[PDB]
Amino acid sequence: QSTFLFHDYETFGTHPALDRPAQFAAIRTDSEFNVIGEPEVFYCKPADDYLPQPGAVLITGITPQEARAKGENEAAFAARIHSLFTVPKTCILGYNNVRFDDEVTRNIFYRNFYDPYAWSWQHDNSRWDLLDVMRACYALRPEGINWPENDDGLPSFRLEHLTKANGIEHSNAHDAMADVYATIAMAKLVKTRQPRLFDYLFTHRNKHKLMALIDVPQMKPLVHVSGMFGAWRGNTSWVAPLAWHPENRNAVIMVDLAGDISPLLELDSDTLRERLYTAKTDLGDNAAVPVKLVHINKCPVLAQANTLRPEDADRLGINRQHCLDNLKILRENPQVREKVVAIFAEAPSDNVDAQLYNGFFSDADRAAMKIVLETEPRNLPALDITFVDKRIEKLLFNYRARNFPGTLDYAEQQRWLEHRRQVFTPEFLQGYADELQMLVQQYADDKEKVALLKALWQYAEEIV
DNA sequence: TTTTTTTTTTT
Repeated sequence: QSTFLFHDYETFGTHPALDRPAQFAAIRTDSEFNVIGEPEVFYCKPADDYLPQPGAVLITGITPQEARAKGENEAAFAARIHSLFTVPKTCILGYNNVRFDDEVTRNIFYRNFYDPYAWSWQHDNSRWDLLDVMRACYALRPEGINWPENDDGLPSFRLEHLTKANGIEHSNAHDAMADVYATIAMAKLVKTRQPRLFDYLFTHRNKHKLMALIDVPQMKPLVHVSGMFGAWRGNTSWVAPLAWHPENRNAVIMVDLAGDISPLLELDSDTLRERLYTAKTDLGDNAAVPVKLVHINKCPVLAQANTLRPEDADRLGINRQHCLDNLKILRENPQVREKVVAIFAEAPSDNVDAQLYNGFFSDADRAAMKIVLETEPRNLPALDITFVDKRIEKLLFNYRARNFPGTLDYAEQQRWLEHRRQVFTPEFLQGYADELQMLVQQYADDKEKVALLKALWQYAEEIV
Protein backbone atom coordinates (compact mmCIF):
# COMPACT_ATOMS: atom_id res chain seq x y z
CA GLN A 1 0.00 0.00 0.00
CA SER A 2 1.13 3.57 -0.76
CA THR A 3 1.89 5.89 2.17
CA PHE A 4 2.43 9.48 3.27
CA LEU A 5 5.37 10.62 5.40
CA PHE A 6 5.08 13.76 7.53
CA HIS A 7 8.54 15.14 8.33
CA ASP A 8 10.14 18.22 9.90
CA TYR A 9 13.58 19.69 10.64
CA GLU A 10 15.09 21.94 13.26
CA THR A 11 18.20 23.66 11.82
CA PHE A 12 20.85 26.14 12.97
CA GLY A 13 19.72 28.75 10.42
CA THR A 14 17.54 29.59 7.43
CA HIS A 15 19.86 29.00 4.45
CA PRO A 16 19.84 25.21 3.70
CA ALA A 17 23.14 25.03 1.79
CA LEU A 18 25.16 26.94 4.41
CA ASP A 19 23.33 26.65 7.74
CA ARG A 20 23.23 23.03 8.91
CA PRO A 21 20.53 20.81 10.44
CA ALA A 22 20.18 19.97 14.13
CA GLN A 23 17.12 17.74 14.55
CA PHE A 24 14.83 15.58 12.41
CA ALA A 25 11.33 14.13 12.87
CA ALA A 26 9.15 11.75 10.82
CA ILE A 27 5.99 9.59 10.93
CA ARG A 28 4.78 7.08 8.31
CA THR A 29 1.01 7.15 7.62
CA ASP A 30 -1.74 5.46 5.57
CA SER A 31 -4.32 6.74 3.05
CA GLU A 32 -6.34 8.28 5.93
CA PHE A 33 -3.24 9.63 7.74
CA ASN A 34 -3.30 7.15 10.65
CA VAL A 35 -0.07 6.50 12.50
CA ILE A 36 1.91 3.53 11.15
CA GLY A 37 5.39 2.64 12.43
CA GLU A 38 7.76 3.97 15.09
CA PRO A 39 8.12 7.77 15.37
CA GLU A 40 11.71 8.53 14.23
CA VAL A 41 13.87 11.36 15.67
CA PHE A 42 17.64 11.96 15.60
CA TYR A 43 20.05 14.84 16.19
CA CYS A 44 22.85 16.05 13.90
CA LYS A 45 26.41 16.83 15.03
CA PRO A 46 27.53 20.28 13.84
CA ALA A 47 31.02 19.93 12.35
CA ASP A 48 34.09 21.85 13.58
CA ASP A 49 33.74 24.61 10.93
CA TYR A 50 30.33 26.19 11.61
CA LEU A 51 28.60 28.44 14.14
CA PRO A 52 24.78 28.48 14.45
CA GLN A 53 23.22 31.86 13.64
CA PRO A 54 21.81 32.98 17.05
CA GLY A 55 18.23 33.50 15.84
CA ALA A 56 17.92 29.80 15.05
CA VAL A 57 19.23 28.76 18.47
CA LEU A 58 17.01 31.28 20.29
CA ILE A 59 13.84 29.95 18.63
CA THR A 60 14.78 26.24 18.54
CA GLY A 61 16.22 26.25 22.06
CA ILE A 62 18.64 23.68 20.63
CA THR A 63 22.31 24.46 21.28
CA PRO A 64 25.08 22.91 19.17
CA GLN A 65 26.57 21.23 22.26
CA GLU A 66 23.28 19.40 22.87
CA ALA A 67 23.26 18.31 19.23
CA ARG A 68 26.94 17.33 19.38
CA ALA A 69 26.15 15.14 22.38
CA LYS A 70 22.77 13.65 21.42
CA GLY A 71 23.37 13.58 17.67
CA GLU A 72 25.01 11.48 14.98
CA ASN A 73 27.51 12.72 12.39
CA GLU A 74 25.86 14.26 9.32
CA ALA A 75 26.59 11.15 7.20
CA ALA A 76 24.43 9.00 9.49
CA PHE A 77 21.91 11.84 9.75
CA ALA A 78 21.64 11.64 5.97
CA ALA A 79 21.75 7.85 5.65
CA ARG A 80 19.03 7.40 8.30
CA ILE A 81 16.83 10.03 6.59
CA HIS A 82 17.64 8.69 3.11
CA SER A 83 16.51 5.22 4.22
CA LEU A 84 13.05 6.50 5.25
CA PHE A 85 12.64 8.64 2.15
CA THR A 86 13.79 5.94 -0.33
CA VAL A 87 10.75 3.77 0.59
CA PRO A 88 8.64 3.22 -2.59
CA LYS A 89 5.05 4.50 -3.04
CA THR A 90 5.53 7.47 -0.68
CA CYS A 91 4.20 11.03 -0.58
CA ILE A 92 6.85 12.71 1.59
CA LEU A 93 5.50 15.97 3.04
CA GLY A 94 5.42 18.66 5.74
CA TYR A 95 4.71 22.35 6.39
CA ASN A 96 6.42 24.80 4.00
CA ASN A 97 8.65 21.78 3.35
CA VAL A 98 8.91 22.35 -0.41
CA ARG A 99 9.90 25.96 0.15
CA PHE A 100 12.27 24.97 3.00
CA ASP A 101 12.46 21.60 4.80
CA ASP A 102 12.99 19.68 1.57
CA GLU A 103 15.75 21.97 0.26
CA VAL A 104 17.73 21.11 3.40
CA THR A 105 17.02 17.43 2.64
CA ARG A 106 18.53 18.04 -0.80
CA ASN A 107 21.65 19.84 0.40
CA ILE A 108 22.22 17.07 2.97
CA PHE A 109 22.09 14.35 0.30
CA TYR A 110 24.14 16.51 -2.05
CA ARG A 111 26.75 17.01 0.68
CA ASN A 112 26.76 13.32 1.67
CA PHE A 113 27.03 11.65 -1.77
CA TYR A 114 23.38 10.85 -2.56
CA ASP A 115 20.80 11.75 -5.21
CA PRO A 116 19.06 14.86 -3.79
CA TYR A 117 15.97 14.39 -6.02
CA ALA A 118 15.48 10.61 -6.51
CA TRP A 119 14.05 10.35 -2.98
CA SER A 120 10.96 12.22 -4.25
CA TRP A 121 10.86 10.59 -7.71
CA GLN A 122 12.14 6.97 -7.97
CA HIS A 123 9.74 4.08 -7.20
CA ASP A 124 6.47 6.09 -7.26
CA ASN A 125 7.64 8.76 -4.80
CA SER A 126 5.95 12.18 -4.72
CA ARG A 127 5.77 15.14 -2.30
CA TRP A 128 3.34 17.77 -0.99
CA ASP A 129 2.93 20.83 1.25
CA LEU A 130 0.03 21.71 3.56
CA LEU A 131 0.88 25.42 3.93
CA ASP A 132 -0.53 26.17 0.47
CA VAL A 133 -3.48 23.88 1.25
CA MET A 134 -4.34 26.00 4.31
CA ARG A 135 -4.23 29.22 2.27
CA ALA A 136 -6.31 27.57 -0.47
CA CYS A 137 -8.82 26.14 2.03
CA TYR A 138 -9.23 29.58 3.62
CA ALA A 139 -9.42 31.27 0.23
CA LEU A 140 -11.98 29.03 -1.44
CA ARG A 141 -13.71 26.77 1.11
CA PRO A 142 -13.27 27.98 4.73
CA GLU A 143 -16.40 26.13 5.93
CA GLY A 144 -15.81 24.48 9.33
CA ILE A 145 -12.16 25.37 9.98
CA ASN A 146 -10.98 28.29 12.16
CA TRP A 147 -8.40 30.86 11.01
CA PRO A 148 -6.70 33.34 13.37
CA GLU A 149 -6.68 37.08 12.59
CA ASN A 150 -3.64 39.22 13.48
CA ASP A 151 -3.26 42.59 15.25
CA ASP A 152 -4.40 44.41 12.09
CA GLY A 153 -7.02 41.70 11.45
CA LEU A 154 -5.52 39.61 8.62
CA PRO A 155 -5.52 35.79 8.50
CA SER A 156 -2.38 34.01 9.73
CA PHE A 157 -1.11 30.70 8.33
CA ARG A 158 1.55 29.83 10.92
CA LEU A 159 1.46 26.29 12.30
CA GLU A 160 1.85 27.79 15.79
CA HIS A 161 -1.18 30.05 15.17
CA LEU A 162 -3.30 27.47 13.31
CA THR A 163 -2.76 24.81 16.00
CA LYS A 164 -3.66 27.06 18.95
CA ALA A 165 -6.64 28.27 16.87
CA ASN A 166 -7.94 24.70 16.25
CA GLY A 167 -7.54 23.04 19.67
CA ILE A 168 -4.40 21.13 18.62
CA GLU A 169 -1.69 21.20 21.29
CA HIS A 170 1.45 23.23 20.68
CA SER A 171 3.03 23.57 24.11
CA ASN A 172 6.72 22.94 23.44
CA ALA A 173 6.52 24.62 20.02
CA HIS A 174 9.34 24.33 17.46
CA ASP A 175 10.08 20.83 18.78
CA ALA A 176 10.70 18.50 15.81
CA MET A 177 7.89 16.01 16.54
CA ALA A 178 5.40 18.35 18.27
CA ASP A 179 5.16 19.99 14.86
CA VAL A 180 5.09 16.72 12.87
CA TYR A 181 2.02 15.62 14.84
CA ALA A 182 0.38 19.06 14.72
CA THR A 183 1.27 19.00 11.01
CA ILE A 184 -0.69 15.76 10.52
CA ALA A 185 -3.52 17.17 12.65
CA MET A 186 -4.39 19.65 9.88
CA ALA A 187 -4.41 17.10 7.02
CA LYS A 188 -7.15 15.17 8.85
CA LEU A 189 -8.93 18.52 9.37
CA VAL A 190 -8.85 19.30 5.61
CA LYS A 191 -9.71 15.77 4.45
CA THR A 192 -12.67 16.07 6.88
CA ARG A 193 -13.98 19.59 6.31
CA GLN A 194 -13.44 19.76 2.52
CA PRO A 195 -12.15 16.52 0.91
CA ARG A 196 -13.89 17.87 -2.19
CA LEU A 197 -11.10 20.45 -2.16
CA PHE A 198 -8.39 18.22 -0.67
CA ASP A 199 -8.49 15.62 -3.45
CA TYR A 200 -8.38 18.40 -6.06
CA LEU A 201 -5.19 19.89 -4.59
CA PHE A 202 -3.83 16.40 -4.02
CA THR A 203 -4.38 14.80 -7.44
CA HIS A 204 -3.03 17.95 -9.16
CA ARG A 205 0.19 17.96 -7.06
CA ASN A 206 2.28 16.35 -9.82
CA LYS A 207 3.96 18.21 -12.71
CA HIS A 208 2.04 16.30 -15.42
CA LYS A 209 -1.21 16.78 -13.46
CA LEU A 210 -0.84 20.59 -13.66
CA MET A 211 -0.51 20.97 -17.46
CA ALA A 212 -4.19 19.94 -17.57
CA LEU A 213 -5.02 23.41 -16.23
CA ILE A 214 -2.36 25.41 -18.11
CA ASP A 215 -3.70 26.33 -21.57
CA VAL A 216 -1.00 28.68 -22.88
CA PRO A 217 -1.74 29.72 -26.48
CA GLN A 218 -5.38 30.46 -25.60
CA MET A 219 -4.42 31.51 -22.04
CA LYS A 220 -7.08 29.74 -19.96
CA PRO A 221 -7.92 31.71 -16.78
CA LEU A 222 -6.90 29.70 -13.70
CA VAL A 223 -7.35 30.28 -9.98
CA HIS A 224 -4.08 30.49 -8.04
CA VAL A 225 -3.08 30.67 -4.39
CA SER A 226 0.35 31.69 -3.14
CA GLY A 227 1.56 33.63 -0.11
CA MET A 228 3.21 35.90 -2.68
CA PHE A 229 -0.19 37.51 -3.41
CA GLY A 230 -0.40 38.35 0.31
CA ALA A 231 -2.90 38.08 3.16
CA TRP A 232 -4.79 41.28 2.24
CA ARG A 233 -6.13 39.47 -0.87
CA GLY A 234 -6.52 36.12 0.94
CA ASN A 235 -3.47 34.83 -0.97
CA THR A 236 -5.62 34.55 -4.12
CA SER A 237 -6.23 35.90 -7.65
CA TRP A 238 -6.93 34.59 -11.17
CA VAL A 239 -4.04 34.13 -13.62
CA ALA A 240 -3.49 33.67 -17.35
CA PRO A 241 -0.46 31.67 -18.54
CA LEU A 242 1.40 33.72 -21.15
CA ALA A 243 4.32 31.37 -21.74
CA TRP A 244 6.81 28.84 -20.41
CA HIS A 245 9.86 30.55 -18.92
CA PRO A 246 12.54 30.71 -21.69
CA GLU A 247 15.47 29.32 -19.64
CA ASN A 248 13.46 27.09 -17.23
CA ARG A 249 10.55 24.96 -18.44
CA ASN A 250 9.70 24.17 -14.79
CA ALA A 251 8.36 27.76 -14.60
CA VAL A 252 5.25 29.19 -16.30
CA ILE A 253 4.92 32.95 -16.85
CA MET A 254 1.57 34.07 -15.43
CA VAL A 255 -0.37 37.33 -15.27
CA ASP A 256 -2.05 38.66 -12.14
CA LEU A 257 -5.46 39.54 -13.54
CA ALA A 258 -6.49 41.31 -10.30
CA GLY A 259 -3.81 44.00 -10.84
CA ASP A 260 -3.31 46.84 -13.34
CA ILE A 261 -2.08 45.43 -16.67
CA SER A 262 -1.51 48.77 -18.45
CA PRO A 263 2.28 48.87 -17.71
CA LEU A 264 2.64 45.73 -19.87
CA LEU A 265 1.04 47.63 -22.78
CA GLU A 266 2.67 50.99 -22.08
CA LEU A 267 6.31 49.94 -21.43
CA ASP A 268 9.12 47.97 -23.09
CA SER A 269 10.75 44.88 -21.55
CA ASP A 270 13.89 46.78 -20.50
CA THR A 271 11.64 49.08 -18.45
CA LEU A 272 9.28 46.32 -17.33
CA ARG A 273 12.39 44.27 -16.51
CA GLU A 274 13.40 47.18 -14.26
CA ARG A 275 9.84 47.70 -12.98
CA LEU A 276 9.44 44.11 -11.75
CA TYR A 277 12.97 44.02 -10.29
CA THR A 278 12.01 47.31 -8.59
CA ALA A 279 11.16 46.87 -4.89
CA LYS A 280 7.79 47.51 -3.19
CA THR A 281 8.90 50.95 -1.90
CA ASP A 282 10.97 52.51 -4.72
CA LEU A 283 8.17 51.75 -7.20
CA GLY A 284 6.82 55.16 -6.17
CA ASP A 285 3.60 56.76 -7.44
CA ASN A 286 3.35 54.11 -10.19
CA ALA A 287 1.62 50.79 -10.86
CA ALA A 288 3.39 47.49 -10.14
CA VAL A 289 3.97 44.98 -12.94
CA PRO A 290 1.31 42.29 -12.29
CA VAL A 291 3.36 39.32 -13.55
CA LYS A 292 4.61 36.27 -11.64
CA LEU A 293 6.32 32.92 -12.21
CA VAL A 294 4.54 29.79 -11.02
CA HIS A 295 6.89 26.83 -10.69
CA ILE A 296 5.08 23.65 -11.76
CA ASN A 297 7.46 21.37 -9.83
CA LYS A 298 6.63 22.93 -6.42
CA CYS A 299 3.07 21.82 -5.60
CA PRO A 300 1.44 25.16 -6.50
CA VAL A 301 -2.29 25.70 -5.92
CA LEU A 302 -3.61 25.84 -9.49
CA ALA A 303 -7.37 25.43 -9.99
CA GLN A 304 -10.00 25.69 -12.74
CA ALA A 305 -11.50 29.13 -13.53
CA ASN A 306 -14.89 28.86 -11.79
CA THR A 307 -13.43 27.17 -8.68
CA LEU A 308 -13.37 30.65 -7.13
CA ARG A 309 -17.05 31.47 -6.60
CA PRO A 310 -18.90 34.83 -6.38
CA GLU A 311 -19.68 33.98 -2.73
CA ASP A 312 -15.90 33.78 -2.16
CA ALA A 313 -14.58 36.56 -4.42
CA ASP A 314 -17.08 38.90 -2.70
CA ARG A 315 -15.89 37.73 0.73
CA LEU A 316 -12.29 38.43 -0.34
CA GLY A 317 -12.65 41.52 -2.55
CA ILE A 318 -11.15 40.46 -5.91
CA ASN A 319 -12.87 42.25 -8.82
CA ARG A 320 -14.21 39.65 -11.28
CA GLN A 321 -14.70 42.35 -13.92
CA HIS A 322 -11.14 43.69 -13.93
CA CYS A 323 -9.71 40.17 -14.36
CA LEU A 324 -12.07 39.53 -17.28
CA ASP A 325 -11.51 42.87 -19.03
CA ASN A 326 -7.76 42.44 -18.59
CA LEU A 327 -8.07 38.93 -20.06
CA LYS A 328 -10.07 40.25 -23.03
CA ILE A 329 -7.38 42.87 -23.60
CA LEU A 330 -4.59 40.28 -23.18
CA ARG A 331 -6.16 37.96 -25.75
CA GLU A 332 -6.64 41.12 -27.83
CA ASN A 333 -2.88 41.81 -27.45
CA PRO A 334 -0.61 39.20 -29.18
CA GLN A 335 2.47 41.34 -28.31
CA VAL A 336 2.10 41.56 -24.51
CA ARG A 337 3.21 37.93 -24.66
CA GLU A 338 6.12 39.04 -26.91
CA LYS A 339 7.99 41.39 -24.54
CA VAL A 340 6.99 39.76 -21.24
CA VAL A 341 8.60 36.51 -22.40
CA ALA A 342 11.64 38.44 -23.65
CA ILE A 343 12.13 39.93 -20.16
CA PHE A 344 13.17 36.50 -18.85
CA ALA A 345 15.99 35.99 -21.39
CA GLU A 346 18.96 37.41 -19.42
CA ALA A 347 21.15 34.93 -17.50
CA PRO A 348 27.29 32.16 -9.91
CA SER A 349 28.44 30.92 -6.48
CA ASP A 350 31.96 30.31 -5.13
CA ASN A 351 31.41 27.81 -2.26
CA VAL A 352 30.97 24.10 -3.13
CA ASP A 353 28.23 23.57 -0.51
CA ALA A 354 26.04 26.08 -2.38
CA GLN A 355 27.10 24.63 -5.76
CA LEU A 356 24.08 22.29 -5.81
CA TYR A 357 22.25 23.59 -8.88
CA ASN A 358 25.15 23.48 -11.34
CA GLY A 359 23.18 21.16 -13.62
CA PHE A 360 23.21 17.48 -12.67
CA PHE A 361 25.73 14.64 -12.28
CA SER A 362 26.45 12.50 -15.36
CA ASP A 363 25.90 8.71 -15.31
CA ALA A 364 29.69 8.33 -15.13
CA ASP A 365 29.71 10.25 -11.83
CA ARG A 366 26.41 8.77 -10.57
CA ALA A 367 28.29 5.47 -10.41
CA ALA A 368 31.52 7.01 -9.07
CA MET A 369 29.63 8.46 -6.08
CA LYS A 370 27.59 5.30 -5.49
CA ILE A 371 30.98 3.55 -5.36
CA VAL A 372 32.17 6.10 -2.76
CA LEU A 373 29.04 5.10 -0.82
CA GLU A 374 30.29 1.47 -0.86
CA THR A 375 33.77 2.36 0.43
CA GLU A 376 34.20 1.97 4.20
CA PRO A 377 35.85 4.93 6.03
CA ARG A 378 39.13 2.95 6.06
CA ASN A 379 39.52 2.73 2.29
CA LEU A 380 38.47 6.27 1.27
CA PRO A 381 42.17 7.24 1.16
CA ALA A 382 42.95 4.00 -0.71
CA LEU A 383 40.34 3.82 -3.49
CA ASP A 384 41.18 5.22 -6.95
CA ILE A 385 38.14 6.35 -8.96
CA THR A 386 38.04 9.11 -11.61
CA PHE A 387 35.54 11.99 -11.43
CA VAL A 388 34.19 14.15 -14.27
CA ASP A 389 32.77 16.88 -12.03
CA LYS A 390 34.98 19.36 -10.14
CA ARG A 391 32.32 19.59 -7.39
CA ILE A 392 32.77 15.96 -6.25
CA GLU A 393 36.56 16.08 -5.82
CA LYS A 394 35.92 19.05 -3.51
CA LEU A 395 32.89 17.52 -1.74
CA LEU A 396 34.94 14.44 -0.87
CA PHE A 397 37.58 16.50 0.97
CA ASN A 398 34.91 18.15 3.13
CA TYR A 399 32.84 14.98 3.55
CA ARG A 400 35.80 13.25 5.23
CA ALA A 401 37.03 16.28 7.21
CA ARG A 402 33.63 16.74 8.87
CA ASN A 403 32.09 13.26 9.17
CA PHE A 404 35.30 11.21 9.57
CA PRO A 405 38.15 13.33 11.07
CA GLY A 406 39.82 10.00 11.96
CA THR A 407 40.43 9.38 8.23
CA LEU A 408 42.44 12.62 7.73
CA ASP A 409 46.12 12.62 6.66
CA TYR A 410 48.99 14.80 7.98
CA ALA A 411 48.73 17.22 5.03
CA GLU A 412 44.92 17.21 4.78
CA GLN A 413 44.64 17.93 8.51
CA GLN A 414 46.65 21.13 8.01
CA ARG A 415 44.68 22.07 4.88
CA TRP A 416 41.51 21.72 6.97
CA LEU A 417 42.78 24.05 9.70
CA GLU A 418 43.85 26.48 6.95
CA HIS A 419 40.28 26.23 5.66
CA ARG A 420 38.94 26.81 9.18
CA ARG A 421 41.34 29.77 9.33
CA GLN A 422 39.78 31.29 6.17
CA VAL A 423 36.36 30.53 7.64
CA PHE A 424 36.97 31.88 11.15
CA THR A 425 38.58 35.20 10.22
CA PRO A 426 38.83 37.80 13.05
CA GLU A 427 36.18 40.33 11.94
CA PHE A 428 33.84 37.51 10.83
CA LEU A 429 34.01 36.31 14.42
CA GLN A 430 33.61 39.91 15.66
CA GLY A 431 30.28 40.07 13.83
CA TYR A 432 29.18 36.99 15.80
CA ALA A 433 30.06 38.89 18.96
CA ASP A 434 28.30 42.14 17.95
CA GLU A 435 25.23 40.05 17.12
CA LEU A 436 25.29 38.06 20.39
CA GLN A 437 25.81 41.29 22.33
CA MET A 438 23.05 43.19 20.52
CA LEU A 439 20.69 40.24 21.04
CA VAL A 440 21.52 39.72 24.74
CA GLN A 441 20.98 43.49 25.08
CA GLN A 442 17.67 43.01 23.27
CA TYR A 443 16.83 39.80 25.17
CA ALA A 444 18.35 41.03 28.45
CA ASP A 445 15.20 40.47 30.57
CA ASP A 446 14.78 36.75 29.90
CA LYS A 447 17.13 34.31 31.67
CA GLU A 448 16.18 31.11 29.82
CA LYS A 449 16.89 32.74 26.43
CA VAL A 450 20.15 34.36 27.62
CA ALA A 451 21.12 30.88 28.88
CA LEU A 452 21.47 29.99 25.18
CA LEU A 453 23.23 33.21 24.08
CA LYS A 454 25.79 32.35 26.72
CA ALA A 455 26.14 28.74 25.56
CA LEU A 456 26.67 29.86 21.95
CA TRP A 457 29.64 32.00 22.99
CA GLN A 458 30.99 29.12 25.11
CA TYR A 459 30.64 26.99 21.97
CA ALA A 460 32.15 29.77 19.84
CA GLU A 461 35.27 29.65 22.01
CA GLU A 462 35.95 25.90 22.32
CA ILE A 463 35.27 25.24 18.62
CA VAL A 464 37.69 27.99 17.53
C1' DT B 1 15.72 15.85 -11.41
C1' DT B 2 17.44 22.10 -11.87
C1' DT B 3 17.74 27.48 -10.03
C1' DT B 4 16.84 39.50 -9.47
C1' DT B 5 11.09 40.90 -7.39
C1' DT B 6 6.89 40.49 -5.22
C1' DT B 7 4.74 37.69 0.14
C1' DT B 8 4.80 34.88 3.90
C1' DT B 9 6.85 31.04 5.87
C1' DT B 10 10.18 27.95 8.37
C1' DT B 11 14.87 28.05 11.62
